[PDB]
Amino acid sequence: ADRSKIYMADLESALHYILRIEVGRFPVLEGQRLVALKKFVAVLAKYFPGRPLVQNFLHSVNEWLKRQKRNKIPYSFFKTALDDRKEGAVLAKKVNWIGCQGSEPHFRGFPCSLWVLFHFLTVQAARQNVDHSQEAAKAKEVLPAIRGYVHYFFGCRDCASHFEQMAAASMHRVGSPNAAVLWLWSSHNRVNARLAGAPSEDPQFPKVQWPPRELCSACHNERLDVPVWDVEATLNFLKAHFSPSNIILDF
Ligand SMILES: Cc1cc2nc3c(=O)[nH]c(=O)nc-3n(C[C@H](O)[C@H](O)[C@H](O)COP(=O)(O)OP(=O)(O)OC[C@H]3O[C@@H](n4cnc5c(N)ncnc54)[C@H](O)[C@@H]3O)c2cc1C
Repeated sequence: ADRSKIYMADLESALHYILRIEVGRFPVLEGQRLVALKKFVAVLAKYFPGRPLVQNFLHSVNEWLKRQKRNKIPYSFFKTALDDRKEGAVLAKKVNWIGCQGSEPHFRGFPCSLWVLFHFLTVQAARQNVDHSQEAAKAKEVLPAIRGYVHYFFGCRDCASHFEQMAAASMHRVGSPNAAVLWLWSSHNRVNARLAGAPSEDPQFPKVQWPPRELCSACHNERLDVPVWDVEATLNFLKAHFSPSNIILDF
């Protein structure tokens, strides 16, 4: 795969994995886990960079949730809605990792696709006009939606505990779409720092403070008495990297 390229197969297997495996770990979707589910889905429908069918599917599922008056939705009930709207023909029946494929089955995979997805949502919401309060409010729900999803659905708790630590510590300081793009970007790099050279690291895919120079030379400053990262150059790299034009459609 290409490190500068994003594969639609990764983003789609992410949606398929989230809907079938992650939400399905809970027999009854209720309370706050349900609220977070609804918020995240609404974010997907609006910002996921999906093709025609995908976006139609997301909107339909999103409309189904909104209509559910029950304050408790058994997964059984939710599974039907996915089936009725045929998430199968829309996404796929099996996960398909490309840029997120690990040197071994237990490496990378979903977690990798979920970060990519989270970053894309942030960028998408920062690459859409938000000068209108109505949508400037929808853009504001991205990071919290992402926080809610991680807490209530993300598989490895080991993983959710470390994100939430960063979240509680400084997410309350993000005051704009680009600010959110950067927060998620640097929070992921903090995680990269913690996991670097760890025994669980994918040998073939060592952690680095991303993006590396080989990927974006203009992103790093040169002087040592100034920030390590040229935030402006980096932000521009992000919007370009996490954009529809950089997505390699799975034809
Ligand atoms: C919220 C969350 C918390 C996690 N916490 C832990 C944990 O505590 N312990 C543990 O073992 N695992 C944790 N994981 C898993 C871990 O972060 C990796 O996903 C995994 O180890 C696979 O790493 P990877 O090298 O394939 O790339 P990943 O880190 O999964 O990166 C996906 C890809 O996104 C890009 N990328 C890299 N850094 C950035 C960045 N800063 N900003 C934007 N894009 C970037 C690259 O193109 C890269 O190939 C967590 C995942 C999430 C989503």
